[PDB]
Amino acid sequence: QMLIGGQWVSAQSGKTLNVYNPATGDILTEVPDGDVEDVNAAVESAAATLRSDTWRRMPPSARERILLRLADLLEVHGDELARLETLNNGKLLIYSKLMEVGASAQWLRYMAGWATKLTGSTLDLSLPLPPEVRSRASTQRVPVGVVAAIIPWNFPLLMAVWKIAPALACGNTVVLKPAEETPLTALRLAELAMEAGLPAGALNVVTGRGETAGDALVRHPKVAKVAFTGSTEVGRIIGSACGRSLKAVSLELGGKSPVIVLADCDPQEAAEGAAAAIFFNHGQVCTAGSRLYVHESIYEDVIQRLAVIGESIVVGSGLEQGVHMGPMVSKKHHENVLRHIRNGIEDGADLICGGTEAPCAQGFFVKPTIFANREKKDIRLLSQEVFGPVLVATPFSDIAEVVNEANRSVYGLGASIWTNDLSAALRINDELEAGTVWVNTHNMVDPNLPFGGFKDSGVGREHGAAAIEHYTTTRSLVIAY
Amino acid sequence: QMLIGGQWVSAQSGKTLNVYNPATGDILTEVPDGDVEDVNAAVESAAATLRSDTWRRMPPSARERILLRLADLLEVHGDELARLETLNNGKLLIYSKLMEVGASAQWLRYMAGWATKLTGSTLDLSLPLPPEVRSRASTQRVPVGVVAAIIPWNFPLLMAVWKIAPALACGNTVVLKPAEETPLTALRLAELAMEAGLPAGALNVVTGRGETAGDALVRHPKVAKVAFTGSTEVGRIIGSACGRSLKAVSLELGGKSPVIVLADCDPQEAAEGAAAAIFFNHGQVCTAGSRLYVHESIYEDVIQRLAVIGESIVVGSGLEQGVHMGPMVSKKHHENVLRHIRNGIEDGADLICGGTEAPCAQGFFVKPTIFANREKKDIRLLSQEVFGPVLVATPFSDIAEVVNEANRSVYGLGASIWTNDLSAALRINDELEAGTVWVNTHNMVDPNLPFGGFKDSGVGREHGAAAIEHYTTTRSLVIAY
Amino acid sequence: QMLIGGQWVSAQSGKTLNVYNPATGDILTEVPDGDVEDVNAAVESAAATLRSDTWRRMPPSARERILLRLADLLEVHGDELARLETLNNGKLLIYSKLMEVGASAQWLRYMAGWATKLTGSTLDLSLPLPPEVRSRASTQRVPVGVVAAIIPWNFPLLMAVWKIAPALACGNTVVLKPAEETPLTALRLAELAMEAGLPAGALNVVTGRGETAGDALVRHPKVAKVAFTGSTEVGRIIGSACGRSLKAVSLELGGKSPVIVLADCDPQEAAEGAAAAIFFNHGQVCTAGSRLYVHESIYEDVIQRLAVIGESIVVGSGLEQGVHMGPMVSKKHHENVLRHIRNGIEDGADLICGGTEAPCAQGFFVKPTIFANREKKDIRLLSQEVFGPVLVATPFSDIAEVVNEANRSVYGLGASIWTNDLSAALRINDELEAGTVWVNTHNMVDPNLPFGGFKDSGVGREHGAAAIEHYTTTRSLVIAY
Amino acid sequence: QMLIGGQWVSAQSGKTLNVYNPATGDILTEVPDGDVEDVNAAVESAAATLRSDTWRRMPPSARERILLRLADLLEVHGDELARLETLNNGKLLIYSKLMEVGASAQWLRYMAGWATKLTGSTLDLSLPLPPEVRSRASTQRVPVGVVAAIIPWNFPLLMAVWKIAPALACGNTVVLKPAEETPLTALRLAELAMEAGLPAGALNVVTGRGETAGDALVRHPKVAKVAFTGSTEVGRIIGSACGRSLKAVSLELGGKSPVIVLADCDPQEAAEGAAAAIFFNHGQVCTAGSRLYVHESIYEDVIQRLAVIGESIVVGSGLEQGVHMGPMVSKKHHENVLRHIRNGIEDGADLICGGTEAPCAQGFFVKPTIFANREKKDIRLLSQEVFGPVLVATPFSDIAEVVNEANRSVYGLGASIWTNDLSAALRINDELEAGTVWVNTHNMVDPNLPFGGFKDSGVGREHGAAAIEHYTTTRSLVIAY
Repeated sequence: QMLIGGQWVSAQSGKTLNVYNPATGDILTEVPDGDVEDVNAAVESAAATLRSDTWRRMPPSARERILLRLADLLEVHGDELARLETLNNGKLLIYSKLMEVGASAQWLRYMAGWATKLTGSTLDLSLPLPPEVRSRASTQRVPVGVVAAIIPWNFPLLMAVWKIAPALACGNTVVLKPAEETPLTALRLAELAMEAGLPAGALNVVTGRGETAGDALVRHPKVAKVAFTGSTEVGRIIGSACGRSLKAVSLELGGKSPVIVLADCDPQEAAEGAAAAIFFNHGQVCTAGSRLYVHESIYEDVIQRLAVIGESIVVGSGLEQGVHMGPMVSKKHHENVLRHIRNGIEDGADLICGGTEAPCAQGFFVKPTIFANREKKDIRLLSQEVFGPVLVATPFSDIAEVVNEANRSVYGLGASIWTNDLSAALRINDELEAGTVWVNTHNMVDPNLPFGGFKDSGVGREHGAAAIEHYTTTRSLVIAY
Repeated sequence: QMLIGGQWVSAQSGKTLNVYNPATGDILTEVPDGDVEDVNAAVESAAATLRSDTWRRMPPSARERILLRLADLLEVHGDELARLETLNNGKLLIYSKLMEVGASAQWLRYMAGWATKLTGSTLDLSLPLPPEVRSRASTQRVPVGVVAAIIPWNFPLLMAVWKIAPALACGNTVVLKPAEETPLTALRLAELAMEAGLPAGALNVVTGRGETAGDALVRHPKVAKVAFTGSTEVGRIIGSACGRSLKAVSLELGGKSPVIVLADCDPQEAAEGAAAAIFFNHGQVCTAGSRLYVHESIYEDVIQRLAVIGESIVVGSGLEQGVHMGPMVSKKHHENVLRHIRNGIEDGADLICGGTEAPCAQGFFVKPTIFANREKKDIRLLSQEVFGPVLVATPFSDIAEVVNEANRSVYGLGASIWTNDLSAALRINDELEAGTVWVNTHNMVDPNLPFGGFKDSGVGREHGAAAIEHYTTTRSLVIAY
Repeated sequence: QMLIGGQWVSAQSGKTLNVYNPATGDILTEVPDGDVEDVNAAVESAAATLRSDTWRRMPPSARERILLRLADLLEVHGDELARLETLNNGKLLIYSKLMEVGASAQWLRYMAGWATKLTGSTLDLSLPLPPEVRSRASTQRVPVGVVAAIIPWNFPLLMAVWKIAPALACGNTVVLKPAEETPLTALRLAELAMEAGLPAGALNVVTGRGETAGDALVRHPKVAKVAFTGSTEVGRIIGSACGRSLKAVSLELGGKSPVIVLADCDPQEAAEGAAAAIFFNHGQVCTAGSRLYVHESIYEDVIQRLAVIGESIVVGSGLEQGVHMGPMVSKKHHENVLRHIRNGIEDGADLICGGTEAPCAQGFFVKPTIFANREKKDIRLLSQEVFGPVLVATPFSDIAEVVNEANRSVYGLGASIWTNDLSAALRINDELEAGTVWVNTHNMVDPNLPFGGFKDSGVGREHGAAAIEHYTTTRSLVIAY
Repeated sequence: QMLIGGQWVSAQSGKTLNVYNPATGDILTEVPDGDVEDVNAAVESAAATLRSDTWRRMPPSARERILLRLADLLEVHGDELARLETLNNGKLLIYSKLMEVGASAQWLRYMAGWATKLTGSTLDLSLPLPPEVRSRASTQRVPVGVVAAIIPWNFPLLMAVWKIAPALACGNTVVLKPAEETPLTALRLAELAMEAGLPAGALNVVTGRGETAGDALVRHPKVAKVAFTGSTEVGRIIGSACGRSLKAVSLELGGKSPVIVLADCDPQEAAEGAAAAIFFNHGQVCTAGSRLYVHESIYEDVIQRLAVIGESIVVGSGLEQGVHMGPMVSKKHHENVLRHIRNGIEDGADLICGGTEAPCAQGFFVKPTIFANREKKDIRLLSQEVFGPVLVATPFSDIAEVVNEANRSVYGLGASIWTNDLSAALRINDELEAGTVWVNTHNMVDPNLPFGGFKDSGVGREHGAAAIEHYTTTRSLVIAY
């Protein structure tokens, strides 16, 4: 049932839709197939509550304490939420416990401490009013309003914290739509939010097929900001709509993160580096390093080792022991990931590791695949975001060459340099058109580190002290006395 | 003639268009009627130069010195730029010297100051990586790219500074389009920019009819941000376009600023207050206080005085002595302002001052007009932005009612409260949905005060420390060592 | 016992000293009478631990968690800590629960959230190295070192959490000395700190007579900062010592807060206002408003009411029901407070309420006393901090003279204006030489509000974002490549 | 003469003292030998003016414009001020023009832009007053008061700007005492300050022997902050005095900056690196890298080259062509520098370059001297700040040993690492106890980079955004409405 107004409610049509277990591939359950009737209640309920005095004028340590008490309840309820994720998403249970239950609790805490530290400024001003007059001028940080939150399916619990945590800190209320392939952990989130002391209406969860629930949410006259993450294309649709609506928009869209191994870097470290950069969360990560660039000198050395690493990954259920990777989240994405593997074989790249052969009997499983692009043929899997465990590994002679190739992308979100060369590392980072460069790591995210991309990877920044500016605004006040 | 690449250049079609003096309704001159050929060159020239190592890697006190030198040349060339404005815009010469030549120079200085003070952060990190592996994280403030700047016709020199000053501080380059009713002062601006040491291509000025030059600028794949101010409608067009383009957008659109006189406020100090709130810049100001709300008790007292004040305004040429108000900027706006005066007489409001008759023989002149909305009827001089010297003055009994009326607008840009009452003043400001409240003043703008509106008045904030956050972005860097 | 290194330890001399109960003035218990042997162990133990990798390089959400769990354990152990305070300090039990157990938990939470948000900057640089020589420059927020914390006896739990909470957030370790009249609640604090996960040595508590334990702490070569609050005189001893030592110093010394009632303010509200301003905490508060200034017009009206209010205060034990005020903390302070009452009767002021007679049979009890200084004599009780429930109430004609009188003090910590006059209120605040003005309140302290005084009331600010800058410092880093 | 109140004034005793040319040992001129009569006038004059409404309530772009117009007059009067320095200080004329006239103008500009951007905060609050009562709480950045500025003799114009520029930006007034070996450029500074529009009394310059003028300045009851730089000893004296006075103190004392050459760094770059690190400003620089540490492998290679470099430095007058180094500033410092060279020969170090013989016939000239400490003896030329062109060069085997040696100093002001190893460089910087590490450079100072040292090198930070926290403070304001 969904949550709207403190109330577990079904869809007004009494229509419904199936969620699956991606390992076996069967129905796990049902959830409500909501439409524009039920986005509306939910958005009118948050606007009710944003104006309520009990939320608007809630002292600031009380809103810090709600977010504190729920991080305390994600961790107290954390075996159950972790089995839940693994069930719905396919993800390895230990990673559900650590990176979804546990990183989620960490983001709450962090953002909960902002609730109490939200400041404007106190200003000088050369006006200049008549004499015998004086003036005092300030800005006042205030909330943005009702937040439309649309979450992607790769990290359902977390990617929902990543929006609600910072919106609630600010004094915004939210209407949250989880992906249709994964709604269960946000439903639990919402009811633990209320156990922690969050007033009815402050966090509503609407469920449904993306085509319609989504659209209704975006095009609502009482929605003040839209925080989307997903397909970079649908992000354009949201953009257009939000801009003629004059509403604030947060957009985290696609990536084709490159990873760059310089001459002096150790081959065992580089190939262990690359594997972690792209087989983490089955490659289902905006920032996954799907383009590997290794220097001419150690190129083969590196890709040899790397195929040993990927050959030895065991694919299986997320609750089984001995398993390193799990499945894709849906059967449409499984089919899309396999079509890209397949265009890659036809485009003349070298399959060193992987293919399209099903690792299991049931489920949306893909084998971890590596393509070697020796001969620098721009197959265009160098352009395609896959969002699955697929790597293309190309070589390079100069550093100027690799930099150019890294920035021959339409996306620009992340990147890695692997090196103990200060000059180079820092001067590659100088020239990369990437919004979050890592050096001798990849995929590292923190509640205090802002995140966003350049180009076609979105508009805006996500965490840290960037959150606060994007979930707050100011009003000015100038008093002549 | 227009500027593109350090070069005074005509339009490629050779086509041209007339600018006028609004006082003696005559051609003043001609300027280029540019099209999508010449937005193109200009936008490819700024992108050439933004990538320029000269500009990208210009030390930060060198970019501070260009903006300082040119505030020093706005003031050294300031009789000429002030005659220019008055000629093209209609504005009173002393106000050209003070509020266009002199406030601009002040803006430059101020923003030139933040050139040198643009910072990112240095951050903790709870990651984590293996033991014996330590990390450093930071963000780095960087420029947004090529700036599309579209300027309104009410304050041609200043409104242009308001954008170029903060974009250039940041390391952005700009392509500036002035209104078609007023291009001359931005042309002079551009050539003084180069006398001050600004490299060719850093500030291009394209001219033309808004319908086409504008559109080309907005829809250019190499334009990184769009800073528009004008009709709130056209802003919606820009919004849509910018959001499907994934580009940052600055929008300062309409208003209908209310001004509120409480019971205890002196009555002549209120009427002198209101007159300044709406006859400043012949009411041609986004924030002009076009709705007057006075308490029941002193309502008549106040509007009596106020009509004495407006009756005694002398309308004339901007270079003549004895003149208090000048003209409208164009004949289309003159005609629109007169149509609103006229709907107001038919909608049953009381003309206590002003009207539809022409004060002068030549020119786009309007008499300052006051309508009394005794009876508290929702005619339509209340929901329509006039942008001319027209006031509707309504009464009110409670403070809750006036607040409600102030926020029965589709815009929330500014507002005034007039009072010695701390509680009330501060608790009105609490409840107003206005982005910049003044108390015992109106229309006060600083370089250090952020400015923006709520609702239909735009997206984003403009000055102060809000300008750096809107003309910069960050890239993250995390080094594992 | 006292805490040093995770260890409950007695003094090396075996010497000991009595703590008492201010309400029945008998021994409550004994605690260590530590000397320079046992300041030394304790300060060598914090320096051991500050250099500890575990503590220095503790991830930043782990240090946030410790402070969060221990706010969670002040509140879980909160009836016991509240009985403890009331026992040792004399304070009313409800206030112990609310303003010592409960404000302390609030301060933890708040500062615990800064643990994770401590940032430096990332900077531009006009240098200027050779060409082809690019550089990146940052500052890095780091901890100050070992903190010597000396706490006053009026709010033992809280005043301790005022210092340890912000030092531990920062990554500083601390050596805490509580007053000798009140050590028990900081001893409990220290052991709950360890139950919450604080490593041994991070918070040591040394106990003893102020003369010697104190001095040893201040003059220790390994103490990096000194945070003192108490007698403004002893503060100058600490000053001298700290400055020849080249150590950072926090000093919160004396006050003589004035409170100002303007003509228009309501008499019942003003006198209820003043009573709360000076009978809160039995007047044992740096910021207590011990000077009352009321306008000529309503002066008598106000002081009449006020004596009704103070006459009706019931003085008694802190655990008894029906009691509004409790005792002084020690018998030396009781005797000093009574000597000032007595000086005041001889100096010719009018006792309108209270006096020198003992309300109770046992204990350090004082009656709440009001002196009417009609005639405006420099009855030099207007220059003496009492720190007890004693008020002098003087009248005034012009606002310029009240402002003069407010700033005829050697202190400048706090002040109140009572009025509903915007111009006057803001403008008085303009001219007051006070570090924290309140308007229509007094004695209001937040975790987010900085606190400090001017003149003889100290050096430095205490809370908010002022804490972080006083408990951190920066190192710069400039890399040429 | 001296400046006090806009007035060029002689000392009250009529007593006077000689200033010298350091190249040709001769009187250059005379200046006032002021005493406690004339510190007093000067400090009573700044306090007159700080309270001045003209200065206190000077709009903030007017104070920005004074500092702007005087950077513009440092550069317009810049051949003369540069001949002046060279005359009085001994410094090479081109460096007078570039690093004293020109860096000084840069510092003005930079700090002048912070005049305009000085902000407090606007805060939330968990109070919690009754219900029905709302509150608004802010801090307000204000100036510290009268500034006692004592300047060192190595960079007379600049070191003076370093203080006055940031104090005046803030709204502080200053009383400036230049060294007694160099007063002329601050006298010119002061009169150009007034040509730029600085009101009389805002910058007074008192002159005299350090023993007495200094003391009077420090111990003045109306001096609010003391900004000293010089002997670390005298800094202790100031410390003690300032702390019993309860006044803010800025102290930039001594350094023994180490410089560290790792195995992989190029020998000619390292030795060119070290020479610049210690023969810049004739070694008369707090941060001069007077300890050289080179790895075992390339140690000899490096010191060979380095002696070629120092052997080829030509010592001479600052206005002569072909000269690379000039003289010491006084004959007492010349004699002290030569005594340290001489203890170094007796302590058994290897003179590879330079010595004790006089390069010239007249003047305070020293030859650039390098001592090789093979054998790693604590000769203690490493424990003594020379402030002259003297280097000790020691070798080292592991990186842990060099780090230990770098932090076997009583001062930790600056340091250099030379390498192209990212791990090591970052890490070395991790473990150094130095307040400003450089990598592949040394001696680099910006207006935007904070500067200060650890240990015995002082208290506080100097530039950037650290200035504006040290030259401002806040007052809090909480309004209950």
